Amino acid sequence: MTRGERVIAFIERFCIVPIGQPMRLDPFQKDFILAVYDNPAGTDMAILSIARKNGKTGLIAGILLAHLVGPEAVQNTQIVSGALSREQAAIVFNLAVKMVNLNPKLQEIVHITPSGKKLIGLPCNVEYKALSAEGKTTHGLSPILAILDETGQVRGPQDDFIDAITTAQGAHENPLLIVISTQAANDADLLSIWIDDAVKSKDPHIVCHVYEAPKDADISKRESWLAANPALGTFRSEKDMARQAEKAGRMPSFENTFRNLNLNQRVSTVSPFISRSVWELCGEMPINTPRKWYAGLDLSARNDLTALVIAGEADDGVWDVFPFFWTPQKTLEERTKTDRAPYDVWVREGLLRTTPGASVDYSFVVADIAEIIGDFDLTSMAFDRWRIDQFRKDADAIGLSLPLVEFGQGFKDMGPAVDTLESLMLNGRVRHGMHPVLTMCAVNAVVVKDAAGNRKLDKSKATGRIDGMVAMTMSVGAA
Ligand SMILES: [Br-]
Ligand SMILES: [Br-]
Ligand SMILES: [Br-]
Ligand SMILES: [Br-]
Ligand SMILES: [Br-]
Ligand SMILES: [Br-]
Ligand SMILES: [Br-]
Ligand SMILES: [Br-]
Ligand SMILES: [Br-]
Ligand SMILES: [Br-]
Ligand SMILES: [Br-]
Ligand SMILES: [Br-]
Ligand SMILES: [Br-]
Ligand SMILES: [Br-]
Ligand SMILES: [Br-]
Ligand SMILES: [Br-]
Ligand SMILES: [Br-]
Repeated sequence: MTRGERVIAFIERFCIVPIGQPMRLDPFQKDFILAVYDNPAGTDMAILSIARKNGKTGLIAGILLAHLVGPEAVQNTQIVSGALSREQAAIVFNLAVKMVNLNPKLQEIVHITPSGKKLIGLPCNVEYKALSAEGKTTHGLSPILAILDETGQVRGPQDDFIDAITTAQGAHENPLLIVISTQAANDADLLSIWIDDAVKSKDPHIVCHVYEAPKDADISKRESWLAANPALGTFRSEKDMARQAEKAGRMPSFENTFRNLNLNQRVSTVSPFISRSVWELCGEMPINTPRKWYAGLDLSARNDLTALVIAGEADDGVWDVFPFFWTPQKTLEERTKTDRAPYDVWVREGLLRTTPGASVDYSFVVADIAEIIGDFDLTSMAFDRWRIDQFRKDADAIGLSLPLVEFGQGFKDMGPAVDTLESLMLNGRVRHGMHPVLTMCAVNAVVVKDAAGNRKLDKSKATGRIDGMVAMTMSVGAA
């Protein structure tokens, strides 16, 4: 009998639905459990993505209890569930408590703490805590198992709460992270990045079962509903799906909610930024003649590739673009191989610049910029709105005054700048001199478009670096 088959057996033997009947897992739930636990390579992370109301809470509770007192229970450990809100943490906790108190065989080996959200599986001394990003940071945190609940609600590419849990698991040799969530609405959101990385890499240590209706599928058809709702008829009401599908049809402002929540689709779109052929048509060398010069600086990727772009409109219609790049010296040989880009050759050829260490040293970047801006009277320099004072202080510290203007890295501020840049490329109004590094960034660039029509470049969607294009977008955007 397999490890996964034991979890299933445990859930179906000891877990009772709250009403009355013993829990019977659907094939999609079983197949997910089998894939996680009977992975011969070992599973580090497991993602199951399904539409709303397909039995998430029950499955989370079942798996927790298998680890609390069932066949996965191991001595003196902690297990956690993590959600964004108190409410969500209570829902999972309350369902687990009800399961514990509906079966005397579970009831008789679990102690519940009279404050907080904490269960102890007594036989193996397993502590279970229900956590949320809302409310107090708990002191003792070191989970061998963490189930993240509805992580698709995270809007950034990062979240402090998720990272705290992730970091805490790092104390153990081979911990398990399980994510059960409806997809994020946007391709740039944390869960979308996790799913995409798993799907593109086919990493043997990652399981990723995603149930979604295809993009072009008819929202009123049952086969579209089944594709996103694998529990259609058992846990998920088909009557309710039919009502929500009709509402989506009659209310266009509800369609995106229906698509995300009930068809498990992302509502954003993704495409390449530019073809090499179109890019190459703007590759005549740039000139430096007096004008309003605008700068865009992207230092964000401190371990990979930093970029400054100075650009400005000539007396003809055309924009001349001068890019400068910084990269860490220690990790140059490693990254050349990792990224499959000739960074070594470019540094040697004076087209890429280094900073000592594994990180990009701000001190060395501002020193070069001072030499660079000797040839440019800048009107503005666009920079991350959240890190502008820290860079302004470090620039001022070396005697270098820069006309810094705040520039958002999200969809609202990038949207118009991407549209402007695209429009200039399309009518041949750029001279970039086929700079190899910028060209690499252009060709790697992917653009995510949100539901409101705002476009931005995505470093996670792209294979290889794109940081020159972010700086070029900001540079254009600053006018
Ligand atoms: Br089975
Ligand atoms: Br819902
Ligand atoms: Br749900
Ligand atoms: Br066992
Ligand atoms: Br355990
Ligand atoms: Br509840
Ligand atoms: Br909580
Ligand atoms: Br916490
Ligand atoms: Br939820
Ligand atoms: Br990959
Ligand atoms: Br339902
Ligand atoms: Br798409
Ligand atoms: Br200046
Ligand atoms: Br200045
Ligand atoms: Br923004
Ligand atoms: Br334009
Ligand atoms: Br969106």
